[PDB]
Amino acid sequence: NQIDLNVTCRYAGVFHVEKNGRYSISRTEAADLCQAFNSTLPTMDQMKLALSKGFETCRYGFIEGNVVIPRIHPNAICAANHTGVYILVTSNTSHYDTYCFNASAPPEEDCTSVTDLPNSFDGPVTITIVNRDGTRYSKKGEYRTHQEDI
Ligand SMILES: Cc1cccc(N)c1N
Repeated sequence: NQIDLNVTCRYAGVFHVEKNGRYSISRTEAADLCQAFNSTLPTMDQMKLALSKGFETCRYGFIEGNVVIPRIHPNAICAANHTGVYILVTSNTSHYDTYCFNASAPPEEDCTSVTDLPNSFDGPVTITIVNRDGTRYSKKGEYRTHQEDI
């Protein structure tokens, strides 16, 4: 009973989380996941400031109200070569990654490891935070509050 959470550097507090390295987070699970990181889903204004500080990914993820990919460099296989905060308009499907915003993060780029899920609650799941440099932090707990997500 295990969940891996792949996390990025923070840029102005905003980071990206992938569950088990595949698109697999529902909108409800996204909110619970950010809450476990003592974070919230970013607003579009928070995401645009993060973008300005160097944040980009090649993955769709929830923010408050939309699913987006932040892009700095045009790449043909990421967001159809767009730059800026690219907003997903048309999809059949409901599961993506998530973005999260932690107000206590440094103001610009923070590429130190993420070390904890401070607001996870008691539970049976081994949850592992996986940083891009491979550093891992694990704890037993739970973060999902909706049955439909378990
Ligand atoms: C694939 C992957 C593994 C660990 C951390 C991150 N950010 C990513 N994208």
